[PDB]
Amino acid sequence: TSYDVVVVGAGIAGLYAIHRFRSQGLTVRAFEAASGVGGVWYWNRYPGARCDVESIDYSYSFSPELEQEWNWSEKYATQPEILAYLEHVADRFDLRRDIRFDTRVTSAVLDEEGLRWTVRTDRGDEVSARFLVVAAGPLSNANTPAFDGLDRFTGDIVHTARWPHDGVDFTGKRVGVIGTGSSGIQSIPIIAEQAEQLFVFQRSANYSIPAGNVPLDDATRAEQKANYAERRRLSRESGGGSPHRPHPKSALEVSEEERRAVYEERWKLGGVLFSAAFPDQLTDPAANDTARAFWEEKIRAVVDDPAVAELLTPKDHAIGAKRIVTDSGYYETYNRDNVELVDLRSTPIVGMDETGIVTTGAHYDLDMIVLATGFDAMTGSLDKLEIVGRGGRTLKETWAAGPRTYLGLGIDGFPNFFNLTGPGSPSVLANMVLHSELHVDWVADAIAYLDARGAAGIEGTPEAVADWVEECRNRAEASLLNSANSWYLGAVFMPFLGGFGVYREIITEVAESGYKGFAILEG
Ligand SMILES: Cc1cc2nc3c(=O)[nH]c(=O)nc-3n(C[C@H](O)[C@H](O)[C@H](O)COP(=O)(O)OP(=O)(O)OC[C@H]3O[C@@H](n4cnc5c(N)ncnc54)[C@H](O)[C@@H]3O)c2cc1C
Ligand SMILES: NC(=O)c1ccc[n+]([C@@H]2O[C@H](COP(=O)([O-])OP(=O)(O)OC[C@H]3O[C@@H](n4cnc5c(N)ncnc54)[C@H](OP(=O)(O)O)[C@@H]3O)[C@@H](O)[C@H]2O)c1
Repeated sequence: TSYDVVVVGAGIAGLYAIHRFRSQGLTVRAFEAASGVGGVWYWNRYPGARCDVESIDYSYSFSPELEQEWNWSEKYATQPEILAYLEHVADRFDLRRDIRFDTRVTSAVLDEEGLRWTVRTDRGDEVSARFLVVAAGPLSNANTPAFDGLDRFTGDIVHTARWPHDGVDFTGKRVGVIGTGSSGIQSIPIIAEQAEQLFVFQRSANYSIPAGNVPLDDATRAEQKANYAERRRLSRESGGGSPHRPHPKSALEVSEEERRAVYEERWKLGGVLFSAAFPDQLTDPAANDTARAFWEEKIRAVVDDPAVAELLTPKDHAIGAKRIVTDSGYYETYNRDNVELVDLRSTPIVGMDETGIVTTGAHYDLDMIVLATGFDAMTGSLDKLEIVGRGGRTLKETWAAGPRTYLGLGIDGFPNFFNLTGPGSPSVLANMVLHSELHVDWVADAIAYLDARGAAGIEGTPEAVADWVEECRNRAEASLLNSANSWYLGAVFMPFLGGFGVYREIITEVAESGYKGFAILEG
């Protein structure tokens, strides 16, 4: 019942943690609430679900063989593919033996005299760890919205967060979709291809970009695999964790012609990268207007009915303020005779009856309702953990006025505690396989450092967190990601906004310097 590291979660981050700590000779025990490895990719399995970073980038670089040996089937892999891949990773590196599945971590309590963490689960486990590494991910489910009389609907209610493992037939059914986030936009066209009729109930609209999904050319598949090393070097030094430089010059500084060209070129790349076409695109609100504009045009081009195309246009929001969804023929979907878009602003949902949905305006006879839900606060997962630091102070208490960290990897009161890709670090703002690799590596080096010098622990200092808090406030003030209605907010912008490569530089030079900002503890 005692281990060197206790890891929470078995997705991209957790699985790499197990591998990395073990190679260094640490003993690991990992807990996963799910039944299998894969994290978001295991549980989030609705039709059409895929990543929005190129799969060649969005994958592990730690194992040169895996890199060579694994063939991605398309540009943006779907969840069953990414799932197969991670299960392959777990296969290859014998990871499962140190995971306990179906087990939810409930509390973690610091012993201050010993600098150990007693960790407890909902399955009755009680284990002692030198280091607690939480790798619980940035995305947890948003709540299921209370709909009056949902309990009376006689047909089928399918949740995108809990999709049936053996599929759902929409053939011949009248289907209603509530929600138009990634879950919605990704599944809608698939539902639409086989449903009898599809009604899409829209509260607000969000920006999505055509995936432009091509399967990779054989002759390029080996040519990329030869240039992997140089592709990884670029992404690590980059800003988003991908091998992509933004435009040299500013948005408005370059001619109207030369802007429509770059905007078009980045439109091919898709979604995430499109918000990073011009340097000031997520800084200068006039420059962002030019993007909104380029986007609006493309949508009126593809949607037949202006009334509908107007409804599909996100109204009075900044583009890239919330991450752009990547889709496969989503807007096209609305040109079909069997799909209708319903304006929830015009006629809100007042509840459900036996036969379907009730808006103020009409009733909808439906056989099936798909709740296409969204995602809770960046912290999210961690809120459901009970983490008791020094003084018997709780992490929730400590973060009462917003998250406070040093580099994201330090919090005073919480020695030997490491939260993986969350507040204080680039987080969801960079490729997260690479971000997970960076953080695990950093923790691993820190443990090694301690182990060398004969020291008991590492702990963020009061002084260091406040500076980092200040710093995170300052990188953010400029950004159009710093809206009032932005997901990135606590109570406080949560991610570090300065760029991945820069962030990597910082935490690296911190290690090299003997962990300045942290206290080293003897215990
Ligand atoms: C549709 C979609 C597309 C995406 N595309 C991209 C992309 O292209 N690029 C990118 O960088 N990111 C993308 N993301 C973000 C994605 O959330 C992360 O890339 C990925 O989830 C990070 O892996 P992780 O291990 O850090 O966290 P997760 O995959 O979320 O895994 C965390 C695991 O920890 C477990 N856990 C949490 N709390 C507990 C507890 N108390 N006890 C036990 N287990 C627990 C959870 O069960 C989960 O299995 C996408 C997300 C979605 C939903
Ligand atoms: N690669 C990545 O790292 C990645 C990928 C995707 C997303 N993200 C991040 O995660 C966040 C969430 O993503 P998401 O778009 O899936 O979630 P979301 O924005 O909550 O999308 C869910 C949709 O359901 C709707 N909805 C919610 N409650 C409703 C109700 N009662 N009735 C009708 N409709 C309702 C929402 O509109 P209303 O809110 O107007 O009701 C929204 O259109 C984003 O902010 C983004 O920053 C990151």
